[PDB]
Parts: sequence; C-alpha cells; structure tokens
Amino acid sequence: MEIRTFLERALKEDLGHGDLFERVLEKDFKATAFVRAKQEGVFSGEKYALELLEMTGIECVQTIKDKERFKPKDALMEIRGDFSMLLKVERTLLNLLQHSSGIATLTSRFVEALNSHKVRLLDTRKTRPLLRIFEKYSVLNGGASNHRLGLDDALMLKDTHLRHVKDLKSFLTHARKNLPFTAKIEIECESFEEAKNAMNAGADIVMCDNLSVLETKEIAAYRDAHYPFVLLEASGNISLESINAYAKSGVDAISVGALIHQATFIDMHMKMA
Amino acid sequence: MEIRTFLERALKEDLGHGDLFERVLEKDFKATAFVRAKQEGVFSGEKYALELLEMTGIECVQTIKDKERFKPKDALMEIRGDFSMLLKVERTLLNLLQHSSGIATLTSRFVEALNSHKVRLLDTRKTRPLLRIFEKYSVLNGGASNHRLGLDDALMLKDTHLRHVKDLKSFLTHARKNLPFTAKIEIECESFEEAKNAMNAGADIVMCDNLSVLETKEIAAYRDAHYPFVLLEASGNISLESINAYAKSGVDAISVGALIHQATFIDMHMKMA
Amino acid sequence: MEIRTFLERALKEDLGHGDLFERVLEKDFKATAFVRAKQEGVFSGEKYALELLEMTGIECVQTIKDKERFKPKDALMEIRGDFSMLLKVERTLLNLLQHSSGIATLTSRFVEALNSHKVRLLDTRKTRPLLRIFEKYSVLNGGASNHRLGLDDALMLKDTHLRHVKDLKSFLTHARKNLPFTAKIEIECESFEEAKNAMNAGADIVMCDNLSVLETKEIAAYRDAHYPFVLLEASGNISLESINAYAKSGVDAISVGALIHQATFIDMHMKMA
Amino acid sequence: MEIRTFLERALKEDLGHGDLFERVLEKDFKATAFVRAKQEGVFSGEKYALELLEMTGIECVQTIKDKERFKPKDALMEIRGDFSMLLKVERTLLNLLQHSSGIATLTSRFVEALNSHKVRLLDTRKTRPLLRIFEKYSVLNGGASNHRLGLDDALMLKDTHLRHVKDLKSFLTHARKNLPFTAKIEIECESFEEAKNAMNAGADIVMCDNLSVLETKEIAAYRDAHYPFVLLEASGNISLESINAYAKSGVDAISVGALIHQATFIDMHMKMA
Amino acid sequence: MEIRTFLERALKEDLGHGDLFERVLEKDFKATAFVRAKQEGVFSGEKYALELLEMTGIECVQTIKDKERFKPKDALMEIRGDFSMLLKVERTLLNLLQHSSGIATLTSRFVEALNSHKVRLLDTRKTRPLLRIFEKYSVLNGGASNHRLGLDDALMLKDTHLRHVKDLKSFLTHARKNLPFTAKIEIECESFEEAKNAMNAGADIVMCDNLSVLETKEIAAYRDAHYPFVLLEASGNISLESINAYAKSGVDAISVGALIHQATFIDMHMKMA
Amino acid sequence: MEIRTFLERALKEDLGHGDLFERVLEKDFKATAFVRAKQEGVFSGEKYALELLEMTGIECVQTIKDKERFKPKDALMEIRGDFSMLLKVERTLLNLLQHSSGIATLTSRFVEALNSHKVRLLDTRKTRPLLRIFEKYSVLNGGASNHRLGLDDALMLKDTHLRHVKDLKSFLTHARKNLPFTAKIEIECESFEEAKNAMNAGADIVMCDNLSVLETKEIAAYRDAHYPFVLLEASGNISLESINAYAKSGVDAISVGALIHQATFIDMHMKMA
Ligand SMILES: O=C(O)c1ccccc1C(=O)O
Ligand SMILES: O=C(O)c1ccccc1C(=O)O
Ligand SMILES: O=C(O)c1ccccc1C(=O)O
Ligand SMILES: O=C(O)c1ccccc1C(=O)O
Ligand SMILES: O=C(O)c1ccccc1C(=O)O
Ligand SMILES: O=C(O)c1ccccc1C(=O)O
Repeated sequence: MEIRTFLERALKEDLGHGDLFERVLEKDFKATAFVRAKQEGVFSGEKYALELLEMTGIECVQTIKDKERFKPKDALMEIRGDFSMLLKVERTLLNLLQHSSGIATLTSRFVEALNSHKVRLLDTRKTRPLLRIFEKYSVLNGGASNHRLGLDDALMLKDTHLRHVKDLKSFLTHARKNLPFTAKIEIECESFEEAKNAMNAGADIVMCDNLSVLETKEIAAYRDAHYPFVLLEASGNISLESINAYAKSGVDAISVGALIHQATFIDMHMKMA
Repeated sequence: MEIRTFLERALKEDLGHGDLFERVLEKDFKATAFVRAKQEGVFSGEKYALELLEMTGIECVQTIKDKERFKPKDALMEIRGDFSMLLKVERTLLNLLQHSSGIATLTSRFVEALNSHKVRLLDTRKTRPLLRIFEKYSVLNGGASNHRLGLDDALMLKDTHLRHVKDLKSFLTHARKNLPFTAKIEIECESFEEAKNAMNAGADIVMCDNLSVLETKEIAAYRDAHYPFVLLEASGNISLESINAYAKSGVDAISVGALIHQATFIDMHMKMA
Repeated sequence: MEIRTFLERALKEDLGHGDLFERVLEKDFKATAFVRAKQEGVFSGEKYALELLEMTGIECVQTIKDKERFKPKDALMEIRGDFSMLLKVERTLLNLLQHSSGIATLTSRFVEALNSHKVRLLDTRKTRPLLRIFEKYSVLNGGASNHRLGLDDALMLKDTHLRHVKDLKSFLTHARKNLPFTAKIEIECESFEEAKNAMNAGADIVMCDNLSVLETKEIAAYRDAHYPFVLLEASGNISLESINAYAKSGVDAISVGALIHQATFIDMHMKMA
Repeated sequence: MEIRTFLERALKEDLGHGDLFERVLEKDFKATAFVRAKQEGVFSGEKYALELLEMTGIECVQTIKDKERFKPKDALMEIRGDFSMLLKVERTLLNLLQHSSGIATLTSRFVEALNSHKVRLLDTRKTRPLLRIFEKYSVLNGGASNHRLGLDDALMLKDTHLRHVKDLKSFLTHARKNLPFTAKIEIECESFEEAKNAMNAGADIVMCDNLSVLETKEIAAYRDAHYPFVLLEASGNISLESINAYAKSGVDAISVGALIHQATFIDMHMKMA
Repeated sequence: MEIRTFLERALKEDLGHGDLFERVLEKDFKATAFVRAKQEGVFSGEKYALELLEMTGIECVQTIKDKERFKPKDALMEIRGDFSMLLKVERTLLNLLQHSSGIATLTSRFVEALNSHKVRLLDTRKTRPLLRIFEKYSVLNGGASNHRLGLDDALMLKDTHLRHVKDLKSFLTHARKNLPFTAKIEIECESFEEAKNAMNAGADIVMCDNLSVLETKEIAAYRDAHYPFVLLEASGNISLESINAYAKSGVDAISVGALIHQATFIDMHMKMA
Repeated sequence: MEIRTFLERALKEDLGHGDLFERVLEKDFKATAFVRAKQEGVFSGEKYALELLEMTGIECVQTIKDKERFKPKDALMEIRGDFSMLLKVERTLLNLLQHSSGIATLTSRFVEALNSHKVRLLDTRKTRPLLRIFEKYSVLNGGASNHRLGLDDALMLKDTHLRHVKDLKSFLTHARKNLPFTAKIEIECESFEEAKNAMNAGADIVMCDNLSVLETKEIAAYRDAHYPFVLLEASGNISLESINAYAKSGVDAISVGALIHQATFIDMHMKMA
C-alpha cells in the first residue's frame, strides 16, 4: 500500500532498539482504548490511522470520518488489541492525528473566511520534510484544494527561471515537446504587464504574486476578455483578514502556504477506559 | 551517514518522477544563491543543510551556525553549484531550515521566560511523524535540553500503566533485572500523595503532572528532605506565561511539548546573484 | 541522485552472493575498455551509464552523447578502471545501453516516418516493470515526446471510467477541486460525437482512439472552430506505414506504445582492447 | 515473499504521489474484470500476477496457468475487487503479463524450430535491467531451460579473461580451491583448437562461439571420443532458421539470448463486466 | 513487526536468486517436521522463529518456550507447511535457534555459577555485527540481564574519553544539559583512586575494571560510606571460576561479554517424518 | 559497494538514535588509534574494515592483511580520524575483526591438522543469520575452501528430498532441464549401497555422511572403478582428532560446519595513544 512504509518509519523511530515496557510487563491482554479530543476541530488522518492499526494488529471498532467536526471530550476512535501494542502505538497514532487535524482545522478556518464556492483555496510546496503527501492530504480534509504535489507534477516558472529566458513565448512554445504531453506551465508575475505577456507567451496559468486586490482584479478582467481559458491564482502573504477580499477579484484560486506551515497540533489523548 | 537517508527521502518526495524544468533548461551553469531571512529568529538545521548540499553536489561557501540569532534581510547561507540543482534542492533546503529554525526560535522564547541556569527546559515525545530526531535536534539549538528520544531510552509509567500495577515498589524492584542495567524509571503523579509513594516505590524520576506551583513546591520540598537523588520534573500545559513561576517551584526540569508541536515556520527565501 | 538506486539494483541482481571471477583472479590491475557498436542506431542511456561507472569507480574517458547516431564498429565509450570491476559491470553496462538505444532507435524510425515538426510523437504507460522512467527517458533520446509519466501525473478517463459517470460536464466541473490545481483531464473518445461532448464537458485533451484519418480530421477541424485550446491526440494501432497520414489530420500528437513495447536490443559489446 | 518487493517497485513507479482518479471517484465499489488476449501466444507471469493481486487486495476468481497456449479473445484471468484498485493495478498487471508472455511466446517458436528432446535451449545473461529473474522465469515458461543466473552461479571465462590467463590447465587446477566446491567452469572457444585445449585444461563446459555446424560437429565428435563428461554448448547469433541444423551438431545445448532481448509484448487488455 | 525485516534478510541471504529444488519438485504438498535437539541446553529464539514461520506461511503446531531446558532427542518444535517452504526455511530456522540457544545456554551456566539474587549478570556491547538485538535477547533467555543496547542508551566514559579534562565534576555537571534528561552516566575505573573521583564527580554508575576482590570491596564499602545510590559493576575478564568470588565483593552487577562472544551453536536438526 | 550496506546496518544497530558522547564533547579533533591484538591468531575482515572506515571518514594508515598471523600485543591496524567518529566506530570495527579472525583462526587449526594439499577443507550452510557472506569469506581467510553459498548455488539432495521417487536415474536426468545449465547436483548418502546408486543416478558429487573410513574408502575406490569424475566429500561430524584420518580415505573434500558454528571471538582492542 501507498503509505505502509510511511507508518513503519514513523513507528520505527519511536521504539528504537525495542519498547522497554513490553519487557517488564507481567502479562499481556486485550484492552480497549479511545482517542478523545481536548479541543474543537476537523478530524484528519483517518487513512493513516487505519493503516497503522491494521499494520500492528489493532482492531478499529469505531472512528469518525476524515472531514468531520468535533468538540472536546468527543470519542474519535475506539480501538482494541494487545495492551503492550496499544502503548507502543499510542504516541505515533496521536502525533499523526494531532498534526494532521491541526492542518485541516487551520485550513477550515481559511475556507470559512474565504466564503466562496467558485474560488479554490490552495496549499503550496512549503511542507515539512518527508510529509509532503501527508500534509497535502491534510489540507484536503480541511475543505480546500491541493496545488501540484511536486516538481514533476507541473512546470512553474518564476523570476529565478525567467531572468534567463530571452524570449518567453519562444521558450514555452518549444518547451512543450520536452515536457510530458499533459503538463501545464505556470508563470509567476509581479505586475499587470508581466501577466499580460505571460498569457500571450502561452502559459496555462498565471500567478498574481504580491499584488493588491485592484491589480489582481485588472488582470482577472483582462483574462476574461482575452485568454478565457488561462487560469489565475492569487498568492502572497494572504491572511485570514485578507482572503475574502481576494476571492472577489476574479482569480480562480488563492494559495496560502500558511495552511500547512503555520498549523499546529490539536489536543487529543488516548484513554484506556 | 546517520541523516543521509532522511535527506534522500525529503528530496525524493519532491522531484518524484523527475524535475520538469531540468527537461527544458537549454543550458545549465554554475551559479550562486543566498538563503536570506525575512524574520528574526534562531538558526537551526545546519547539520542537515550541509549534508543535503554535499550529497547534492552543491558547495557551501558560507553559512551561519546552528545557534546564531538573525534578523530580516540577513544572508544565512551562501551556496554554489549547477543552476539546475540549486532549483531542484531549493524548497527542500528551505522547508528544512524554516521548520528547524521555527522550533529553535519558539524554544528560544521559553528558555528566556524560564530564566534559569539550574532548571533545564525539556521537550516531549510529541513530535511530527518521521521528524523525531530532527525536531529534537532543533530543540537543542534553541537553548533547551532533550527528554528521552523514545520508548527504548528509558521507562516512563503513567496512568494507563499504573492502573495495572498494584504494588509499585515491588514492581519497580523486580523490573530492574528485566531492563537494561542503565535504564531509569519515571512515574507521572498528579498529587503529592502519588509522588510521595512513587519516591518510596523506588522511582528515579517523578513527574508533577498538572499541579499548581504550590502543589509542586510541596513535592519539591519533600524530595529535598528525603529522597535527595530523585529527579523532579514538572509538566502540564505549562505556558510561556507560567514557566518562570514553575522554575521557582524547586524542580530540576520543566517539560513543555509545545516547543515542538506549536512551532511554525520562520520566513526565509533563496535568492540568486 | 535520482537513479543511483536503479543502478545498484540492476547490478546487485547480476553478482548475487559475489562475482566468482574476482575470487580466482590472480592480480588486479587498471585496464581500458571500449563499448563498440555492432549495428547502426541512436545512442541512449548516457545518463545511466555515467552514474553506473561513477558508482563503481570506473573512469569515463570518452562517450558519445545521448542522441547521437552511430555505425557498427564505432567506439561509443572509453572507460578505465579495475579489471575485476570492468568485468563485474560489463553486462549491466551493456544491457543498459543496448536496451535503451533499442528504444531510441525504434523511436527514431517513427519520428522519421512522421516527418513533421508541428506534430509530436508520444509514448504510453505501456512500459516494462520497474523501467517506466528508464524507458520514457529512452523515447526522448529517440527524438519524440513523453506522455504523462504515471497516474499521479494527470487524469485520463476512458470507457471504463466513463461507463459510471452520469453527467460528464458536471463530473469534470466538480472534479477540478479534488485534483491538484495543475492537473489536466483527458477523455478517450471513439467517435466524433464523443469528442464533441468531451470538449463541451470541459476536457483539456481528447484522445481520438481507433478512428480513421477522416474521422480524426473532422474532430480536428471542429476543435479548431470551437475549443481551439483543447489538445488533440491520435492513438490506436498506428504503424510506421500509417503515421504520416495521421500527422496530416490536425491532431497535436500521435501516441504509439509500440515505441517501447516493440523495441528490442541493439548489438553492442565491450572490447578490453 | 521473494518477488514481493519487485511487485511493490513496479506499482510505486506508476502511482507516484498517488492515483488521481481515486481522488475524484465519488463512490467506490466491487467489480469484476477480465484480462483478455488479442494475440495467440504462451501465457507467462502467473506467479507475479497472483502475488500482485494478493498484496493489492484483489481476488483472483480464475486464471489460466503459466504455460498454457491461448488465442485472441480468450479470457486469461478473472479478477474481482474494489473498482479503484482494479484501475490502479491495471497497467502494472498487463505490462507484466504482456512482457512475460512475449518472451515465453518467442521462446516457444525456438523450442519448436529446435525440435529436440535431447538438446536443451538456453538463454543468456543479456536481460533488461532489474528484470533478470523475471525474464529468466519467463524463458522457463516457453519450454526452454535457463543458463546460469549470474556471476555467482558459475565461472565462465571468455576472450577478455583468457587474454590474461597464460596457462589454463594450471589456472583451472588451482582455481578450484578458491571457488565454491560446487562451481562449474566454462570456457568460450572460437576454434576446434581452442575447445580441444580447454577440454584438456580441465573445463566442465565448453562454448562453441560462432562456428559453422561442421566446425561444431568436429568438436562434438572429439568430445565423445575423449572427454565424455564435458558439456558442449553452441551459441552465436543462432537464428530461428539455423538452430535445428545446430541441434544435430551433437551439442548438449544451444544458447540464444534473443529469446529475451528480441522479444516484444503480446497484445492484451483488461475489460470490465 | 520489529524483527520481521531481520528475518527477511536472513532468509534472503540463503536462497538468493531462488531455491533450486523448487524448480525440480513435481508436486508440492503440505508436510510436517520437527525441530529436534541433539544436545542439552536452554531454548531461545522462540520470538524470531514464530515470526519467520508466520511471514513464511509454515504453520507452528507446537513449541517449547524461551528459557525452557531440554535434552538430546527432545522435539523442540512441530511445524506444518508446504514441502518446499519447509526445505527453504529449514537452514534459516535452525541457525536462529541454534545460535540463540547457544548463547542462552552458555549464559545460563554463568548464571548458575554466579549463584546469587542480589547480583545480576550483564552482557556487553561486544556482539556480532547486525546481531545485537538478537544476541541481547538471547542473553535474557539464559536468565541474565542486558546492559545498555547502544551508544544512545547511556553515556559510558572511560580513560580515552576523559584523557584530557581537568574537572570530572563540572564536566559531568555540564554534560547533563546536553544528554537526554533520563540518561545515566557510567564511568569505567581501574583503581580505587579513580572510582573515588567518579562518585565525587557525580557518576550514576561505576565500573570496576578487572580489579581484585580486595580492590573491589574497598570501592563497594566506600560506595556505602557515602553515595549509597550509585551502582557498582566490576567484571573486566571474569570467568566461571571467578564470578562467584566477585558476587561476594559488594557490587550490584557483573558484566561478562563472553556470554555472547564465546558462545557457539547447540546441535539441533529438522526431520520430516 | 557489495558489503557497504552490511556495514551501514551494523553501525546503525550500535548508535540508534545517536551517539551520546558527541552531544557532550566540546571540540572534536583528529586523532589516531591502533587496533591491537591481545591473542594469537589469523587476521580476517580486512575487506569490511577498510570499507567501514572509508564510508565512515576515518583514514586507514596501516594494516596487516587477510590471512597473516599475529601475536599478543601486535598492532594490527593504525587509523586516523575525528575523535568522535573513532569512538563511534570502535565497537563496530572490533566486533567485525574479532568475529572474523575468530573464524579464520579456528579454520586454520583444522587446515593445519588436515595436513594435505590433495584434499580441501569445506564449510557448511550452517552460518549465523545475516552473516553468511561474511562468515564464508572468513573461512577462506583461514586457508580453507567454501562450499556452495546458498540454495541457488547448487542442488543438494538427501533422504528428505528423495524419500519418495522410485527412480534417481530419471529423476536426476529430468531435473537437469529445470536447473540452470551450469548447476551441479550433489547427493548426501549414508551407506555404500546409497553412494553406489547416486553415481549410477548421474550425480556430480556425493557426500559420505558421517561414515567410517573403511566405509568411505569402499566408496572412494568404487568411485575410481567407474565414475572417476564424480567428486566425493564425506564429513558428517568430523573433529580435529579425526580429520587427517579422513584425508587419507580417498575423498576430494571434508566439510565441517564447526569451522564457523563453533568459532568464538579473538581478543583485540582499540587504544588511542
Ligand atoms: O512553493 C512555492 O513556491 C509555491 C507557491 C505557490 C503555489 C505553488 C508553489 C509550488 O512550487 O508548487
Ligand atoms: O509524550 C509524553 O507522554 C511525554 C510527556 C512529557 C515528558 C516526556 C514524555 C515521553 O513519553 O517522553
Ligand atoms: O497506457 C495507456 O492506456 C495510454 C495510452 C495512450 C496515451 C496515454 C496512456 C496513459 O495511460 O498514460
Ligand atoms: O552474456 C553472456 O556473455 C553469455 C552468453 C551465452 C551464455 C551465457 C552467458 C552468461 O554470461 O551467462
Ligand atoms: O564494550 C564495552 O566497552 C562494554 C563493556 C562492558 C559493559 C558494557 C560495555 C558497553 O559499552 O556497553
Ligand atoms: O547444511 C547442510 O545441509 C550442508 C552441510 C554440509 C555441506 C553443505 C551443506 C549445504 O546445504 O550447503
């Protein structure tokens, strides 16, 4: 399976040479445990939690679903298995859920402020080492959308790359054959002119980077007049207090890396009840 | 190397099938790039950064060290190598330094508020999946100390465990020969009575879990009168606004997991020329 | 590096417990060897060959380049290193070059018959186990283009998927948010009607699957009239004797899986000269 | 299992970051699919197919066996499982069976042309990277035999080696104690004289590399008169139109690497309902 | 699980390219076998054996348990599975059990001659490569106790480490904020004057390296005068003929690496029947 | 390389989470150490040691070589590197050399008591888990010879395998087309009447299992009457006090697993200075 290795390594990291408690534990036995919330939020990590449990021979009697909301004291999952194994898994199972739900919850906040069904909230490639896929999955459970998953996923050209491209329209036209047939090219822009030249150069997507709502709005309109099939994305240090204003500019999407890199853990815990 | 694989995994996740730009960059060349700050903070991730650069074939001309403070606009690292590799490694490098430094910086604020040279600040086993060692290393670079690194490091018995241990003293006595000779045992207590009976049980370390400063002083005092070689640790949602008060409690260490799980990325970016 | 693991496993597979010859070999010594051609063709596998040599401490004095043509008796590479290691690497190094150049050469034939710079020749996801990336790279060196590299690369819907989609236009419109922001959706069609409905449904690409040149031509024209930004691909059992005719229908690309699955080894060998 | 990892690698390469359809398939369900033929041929890959299906959680209702012949339109396998997994595994399964069967079928035509029950047909160490064991297994399913599987299997000295061995007899004599007790030694010869002196040197097997049938009979005869326990093998661009002639040469085996490196995919496809 | 990788690798080394018998066997059938002893000793390796059979298909019908004594002829295990898999696992099963029991048994003889319950037998970091966890687990089954399991488990300082500092006091006092909070510091000493310094330094344990019983007692008693909590261990060489002598010297533990680095296999064997 | 993975894993088991000393050390410096012997024996493991130091940074200044004899006090290796890396590698370096030399040396004593050059000493498939290649390599360094290295190396039939067929003749005659062309078939026998059948069956080797010298000679001589080429091996138990006796029995080899499964470490140690 796609994430069985992820969980093995998550786990491996915690018990190193071997769990000391399992050595001292007099007799083992089947026990039931519950994962309870200590905060409110959106639950994320279900897919990873079931694989971890499966992986370790722990049964999953009950669980809420990946996009469900919850209040503190809510039981999130009811698991049953060896006492020794519930303990060896506990922190891994909880770090998983707490981290992942933290992102879904922070993300849900933005989706909320955004308030629009026509405009999409996107994440970024700013993720923590080894958690690209894990965190991207989290953002989804919060109610938003994912941007490309990597550098193989699509071509994104910004100032760094552009500074060395003599003729952009020429470059894009002739790059298409050295890129897979299905790839889209996106050009990051910092002005209306740049955006205009990008659309005419052949871009499939233009990123209005660090531009006022007015600026963006102008670009959005121009795209509507000419290049109606080119996609527009607004990006920059967009805050919760800033998102709604941008959703009205006409861009198709808004990306805020903070959805992942500014998210923190939600409080949960395991009761052997 | 120890963290060699870690760095390979972080990279793979990002280029997947292969970086696309690399396919269209007509002519590759050596270039220099700078990792600049956009926020003040404590630098962390040097050990990883340097290993990433080396296995990647990029040279490190200059770089500040693992604990230096810095302010916006400051140049943190100067690297040189193939243009194509600089771009392929960019996000991995930054995400790495921004995440590691975020934790160090956050920890930094607790080390100050704590304000002590006798009471050490510790982390927890609450760490993001696959980033334990990474996040623990990060905490060290903020000026604090580390707690055990795993379930193999030492034996820590809490509520769940204790509910099945009827006679501690005896349990702890006979547990010794089944643990590695060097292991220490720690017991979480939520009342003066629990701590007192843990000390008498033969505990090496006692945790004062969610107790007023007064409550804690009481245990600290008792430990000094009798049981002078038992380490006391206080923990329990200990905020930035209360650690200092707890530092005066008379404890040896104060553990706050938020140093890691409530930390966020420090703004940083890579710039050519 | 991206393909260092590929080569380790290629190699590992050949010497199993350990090369027997290196046991019996009296004295080792630096020797020079040449990879010579025994057929004509396009050379492919340079990127993999240099990594293998590097990996095993073999120097690469000279080599032709990945898209260069060659006649039999041509020296392709001049390598130098331990006699024992040249022998342990020989077959791996040659299977690499022979297989990879076999694909580039068969591919070059199609590019030739195609005779067009406006139309692109694409491969498919029909590759040999564990060689997806290796073979895709080969097709490029033959002078053609790659189709998506996998199922994460782009969405491709065909009869199998469509049979369960009530309203296609609705499905595509609402799928966009659950797919990364940069993904393109392609619909495989087996009639002019299907193609027409696909473009109107919202597809970014339509595949004219198993359609006469006339059929294709009709679809190509319609796309030009309406939906000028939708991409067209002709596919099916297109033969060398059939490609040129299709290149004149108006489609943007033609894909033939045979480029990879009908390619065979080119004759080469290593002379210790 | 032995081929467990192999199958994991093949799959990973295909879904990379994750299958996209899976993201948009609104409702998953169990379904049945058939693997049908579009060409006549010999079936191969059952061992791999079944392991792929099992680790993938797909059931195998029916399947023909590893050596059965088949014709177009024939249903080769009947499988059942989640719709989403059937689609994610489709290409990997087919590519696997089409490649394995291609080799078996091609080998099949040589086994016939050879037409003998005393002379066995062998493959070579010329196999596509990472597919050695896979391709060798495939050859077995065509009705032929396998040569050694690697450089550890046995010791085969050819031109390159021999140019540095001045006194074979002596070399072979003292080589024995440095090889594993069970190893056999083989020596490639390109003339009656070379073979004769190899036999006398103490060779277990002699290869008649690129020699007329007459030339070979000469060596075969000599081997029968003296050295009756030495295995003779003939090889050297031995085509489908000459093996039979060589079978009568008096050799024990005829090796042709093209059984693997000139084989191509057998047309096959997966169909629901 | 935790040692499933260990077993895959073990089994991987024996079969390599693939077991030859299975290519010969006509029809496979389910058969039973018995791991029977041919010598007297203490059984060990039940944990790995059961995991090996499970991940390998073979069914475990009956088995004595870790730490149970046995005599020649005794049947230690009864397994059930395919004729081929039993033959393929046989060697790997026995090597585990024999090497493991070999260490348990030799350990039990030191345990026996130690004759004490206030003193425990320890092992060392002197283990065969890749087998530490395996061999440490084997010692426990002999009835003794394990020492730390690696350099991450605890800090063990000796001359080479301390060659150079002036303080032990401050060195140790400051090494504390750099070690995980729960880690102990043991110091190896060679003279009373040394052990004396360690205790005044702040050590948590002291090793009396190959000293005399009269030398040890001086320290044992001194340890009681003050520093009643600091543990004492003192084997440097010790032997069966000298363990007991030390047990009555006043130390808490006696480590002897020979329990592992001097153990040899126990005769066992698998018989179908 | 081929055993670089072996070393990474070995070193990985010792440090785990990370060496503790390095978290304490103030300033690291380059230092020298000497692997000195404390016992007499035959050196082995030069191959792994040099690879371990290289991949680990430490520089190898001087070293005796595989198969060279040494006495107590003798300096076997002189290494140069960082103080930390030497301490971190020490244990892992010695365990390799000691366990390896331990096997070489014990093997050399059997070689010595065998006193023959027309008869070679073999080892068995009785090796510690994960150490076969290592231990087989260690025997060679003792001056003896290795047997097959696994079940893929050759086919070795005994009662359990043959319990059931009627023919050996046809069984073997047909097992040939299913085994790689270069593979040998050895048959273990327990009585003249058995070895007699094997030769008439077509065996390539025959093992005289724990028989008497008079029993062996009957077969040795018989082997000469007819079947001069089929090799003979005959140890079943053999010992130092009985090897020579067999060497003069007429067999080509004498295998004794005890060379490995009875070897113990050789005393060595690392000293800074
Ligand atoms: O990380 C970025 O620079 C980034 C920012 C916004 C959207 C997309 C990306 C991306 O690279 O995928
Ligand atoms: O996560 C915990 O329960 C924990 C909390 C505080 C200190 C230490 C730990 C630990 O297990 O290492
Ligand atoms: O393999 C196919 O069905 C296929 C065929 C033609 C183009 C693209 C693909 C693809 O899936 O990428
Ligand atoms: O590839 C070769 O050189 C080769 C050719 C013919 C038979 C066997 C081999 C072999 O090495 O196994
Ligand atoms: O090998 C050693 O130096 C050693 C010796 C005796 C006990 C413990 C150890 C240890 O380091 O764990
Ligand atoms: O372990 C055995 O049965 C064995 C014993 C002696 C020689 C060789 C072997 C072998 O199988 O390679």
